[PDB]
Amino acid sequence: SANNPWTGFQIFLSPYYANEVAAAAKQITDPTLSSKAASVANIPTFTWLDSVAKIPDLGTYLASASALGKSTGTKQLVQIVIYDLPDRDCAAKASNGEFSIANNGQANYENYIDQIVAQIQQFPDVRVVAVIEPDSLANLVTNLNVQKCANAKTTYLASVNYALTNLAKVGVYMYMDAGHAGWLGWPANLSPAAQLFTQVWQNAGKSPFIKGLATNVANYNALQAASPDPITQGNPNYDEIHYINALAPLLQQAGWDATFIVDQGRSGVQNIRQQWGDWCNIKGAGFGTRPTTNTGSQFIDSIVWVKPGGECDGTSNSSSPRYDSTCSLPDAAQPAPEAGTWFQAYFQTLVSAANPPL
Repeated sequence: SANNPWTGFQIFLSPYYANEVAAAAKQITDPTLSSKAASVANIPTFTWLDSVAKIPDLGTYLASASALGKSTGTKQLVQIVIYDLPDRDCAAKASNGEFSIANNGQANYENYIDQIVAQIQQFPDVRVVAVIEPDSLANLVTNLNVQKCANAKTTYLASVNYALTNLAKVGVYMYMDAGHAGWLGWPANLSPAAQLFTQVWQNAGKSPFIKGLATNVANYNALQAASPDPITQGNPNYDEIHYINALAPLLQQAGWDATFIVDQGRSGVQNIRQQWGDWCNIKGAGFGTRPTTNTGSQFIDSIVWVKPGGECDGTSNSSSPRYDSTCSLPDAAQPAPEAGTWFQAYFQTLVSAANPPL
């Protein structure tokens, strides 16, 4: 499109991920690898607003970015993930979301959005890009047979709508999560997905700030695969570029010339999964293509690092109340700590296996 949110801006580098990386690099014993690990702190990532407790961090990042831009003559851009739906991750065996539909989820989520908007409103000289609710709308395409998802459908739609509608009022550039090629990229899922995303875009007023869709968030697919990963058998859309090339025209026909961003933060190593759906701490993952607007596709505004590699996807401990058995599969690195906490051994391999090399 004409307006790529990133062009002409300096991305704000998460100091938190930076602090996680710095603490991680000092523990890596090979000197060459330690220095490569430390440099990961210079690679832009998304900040996950996975709870209300993270909202003051957003405020600090906006204010810090504003000052850094004035100190360097740059216009700054802060990258966030909106990730706090009631009954979050409805098809998972476990979720870490603090809100539940049964306990005023809709009002509580609205208040979470209101608090985020109230921060963003105070810093109009900083640009914000938001990924909207990973692991949400995609479930409403393929997983309505999951009763928790069927029962969450109206809440997911209403809450995502509230986020889009109100973040647009403060000029946030938004990409709704749209799964990945092995989820919504199956040819038969493309039209149901397009119908859902376009209804969501319509309900939120077709705001020009709703730029399009984010794919491969927290996943491991190639953007452009040299050859299909065996997990993809049966799906001609075996990588993200095939998925995006197929989905984009369906959105265009609806009047939404949507563009895309693609997570590649853990995509450096292909052919590491037993089954395509295995998502938790996949063993042997490497850091992938660094964020760039040089994407190779008319439809793609940026390659991004949405999930911050090194932060765990979930515990392998079956005694945890947050345990999802996906995190104990033969292709999941174990033992693994609780979701979001630092997984040092996993980070060190992400560095060692980075492709392109760091």
